[PDB]
Amino acid sequence: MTDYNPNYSFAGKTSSISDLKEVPRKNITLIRGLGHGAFGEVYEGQVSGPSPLQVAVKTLPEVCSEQDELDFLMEALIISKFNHQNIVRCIGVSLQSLPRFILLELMAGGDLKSFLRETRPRPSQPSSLAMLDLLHVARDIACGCQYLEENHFIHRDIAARNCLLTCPGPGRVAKIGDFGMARDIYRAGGCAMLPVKWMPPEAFMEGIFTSKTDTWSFGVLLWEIFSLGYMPYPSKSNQEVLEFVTSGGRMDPPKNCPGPVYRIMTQCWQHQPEDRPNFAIILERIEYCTQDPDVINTALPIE
Ligand SMILES: Cc1cc(-c2cc(NC(=O)c3ccc(CN4CCN(C)CC4)cc3)[nH]n2)ccc1N
Repeated sequence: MTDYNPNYSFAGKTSSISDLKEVPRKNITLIRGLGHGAFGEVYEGQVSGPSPLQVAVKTLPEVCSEQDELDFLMEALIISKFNHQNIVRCIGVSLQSLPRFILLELMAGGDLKSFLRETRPRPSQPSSLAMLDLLHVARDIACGCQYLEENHFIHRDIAARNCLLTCPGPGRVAKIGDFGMARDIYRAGGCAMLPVKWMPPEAFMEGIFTSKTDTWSFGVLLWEIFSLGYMPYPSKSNQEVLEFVTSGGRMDPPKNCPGPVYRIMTQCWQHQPEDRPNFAIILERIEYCTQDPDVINTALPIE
């Protein structure tokens, strides 16, 4: 990490490893493993100087290559330089002890896909979620995407699995947490691991990426949200989706999805990038849906 010592640039400023805030290892205590390993080897932790700071701790297995090490460092740099409420904060790092740690804002609600799946309405918990909850999650992530767009950062992998919630209950805030794809790109894995079902046509055809490619992905995220955590294009394979979407195919509305919300999805999925909304427009249309009583009084389906 010191032998290659990569620099990272965001918003015109250049940073290096030496700019990360090193937290002494003795101040860090691991409490428990977290989640099913979506975001990697992640633990709930405590940082103290009492009233200790609660954190997520991402670890780097010591049995990783020197390039995994570099990926890890770059991931830390990227997330440390963001400054927005809908992007997970980086508390600091602990790189001078092994295994290496990145310290992250603790998102007690877990990842958005799992949350949607586990908090689906069911006969026992009839009103676990409401349409307004979903629109608020959508707004939250759109707000983070707008921040990235304004700072000319293309995320390349906007998807529910890469978003997290602060807490499970009312008052939850959704945030973008994973930046691995953008990391891999900034440092450039294989064809079968690409997020095909979240990618626009010109991503395949020409490999051209812009903020309008995040707009497309956000449309798919909206479908994930309002379907309550379903896999996009259910029962289609990656190559089937690639051929479907290229030929103009689009997903049907999620069950009970209000028309005004589905129309945001279809606008996000315009074949021509220039016909897709930027995230300021997406935010406007989400807000409009939020104001519409017929939208927010639509009942979600029961599982
Ligand atoms: C690498 C990385 C990790 C994180 C991160 C992860 C967490 N949190 C959890 O992984 C978690 C999982 C599962 C639960 C448990 N469930 C139980 C019931 N659920 C309905 C909700 C939460 C809680 C937290 N906070 N921050 C953020 C950014 C980055 N780059």
